[PDB]
Amino acid sequence: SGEYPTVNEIPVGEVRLYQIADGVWSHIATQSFDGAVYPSNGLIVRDGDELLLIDTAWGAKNTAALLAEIEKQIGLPVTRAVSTHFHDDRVGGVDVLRAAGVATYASPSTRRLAEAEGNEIPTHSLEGLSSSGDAVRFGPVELFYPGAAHSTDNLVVYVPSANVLYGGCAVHELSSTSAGNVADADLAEWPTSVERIQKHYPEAEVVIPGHGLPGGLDLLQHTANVVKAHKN
Ligand SMILES: C[C@H](NC(=O)c1ccc(CN)cc1)c1cccc2c(-c3ccc(CN4CCOCC4)nc3)c(C(=O)O)[nH]c12
Ligand SMILES: [Zn+2]
Ligand SMILES: [Zn+2]
Repeated sequence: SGEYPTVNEIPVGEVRLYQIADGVWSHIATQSFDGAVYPSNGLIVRDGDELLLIDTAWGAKNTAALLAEIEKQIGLPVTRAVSTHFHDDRVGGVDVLRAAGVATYASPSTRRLAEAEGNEIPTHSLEGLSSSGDAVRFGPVELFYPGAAHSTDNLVVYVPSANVLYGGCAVHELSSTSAGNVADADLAEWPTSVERIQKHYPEAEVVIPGHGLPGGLDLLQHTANVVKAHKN
């Protein structure tokens, strides 16, 4: 009923959208992994009379449900998608998207890692993002590679029209107490990567984590803090 939707409020298989700003929504879905249930966020950005999608809804059937929810609530076609790292909460559902006419994109790093892991593989490579601090335009967003954090390939997305920073899994929600799933992470570089984000997007008004509740710029410092303390 208007609050940001949380894990116990979304059955697995259903997707909710949340209006962030004019022409910007998050998408929220839930999935089982290793016997526990988790929420996950992505982004939708209006691109004229089309939509740009950031990240799948974590699975084939969740992603089909995402497309249906978008048609119900927004009614414009998703034409392109970007996956912000190689994990299943970002690429699982890419095959569904491709079969629905969506052109799927990711960095070459992400594509390699997805292929090696046996995850779904976006079709098109995003060049120009291989060095930390790199940025490229993609429709109504800027894609930014901050350096290794949650994963070596993680990208962040900025919506300049709305000052919305989508951190993906490199950014945690304020209630976080732990670095999350860190098997592919670089705990030593993660604070430095977050500091790059802080420096590059000082006007961000909304910060959206990969999982959990959006907030403001404090999510960035909080993330750095949690990661440093976890490593320690
Ligand atoms: C899809 C993704 N696969 C991986 O990561 C992965 C998988 C395999 C390998 C090595 N082959 C390496 C990495 C993933 C799965 C499950 C939970 C997560 C989480 C996550 C997010 C938040 C929390 C904190 N909650 C815990 C319970 O209650 C309160 C808060 N825990 C885990 C993330 C993420 O941190 O981005 N990704 C996940
Ligand atoms: Zn991940
Ligand atoms: Zn994640």
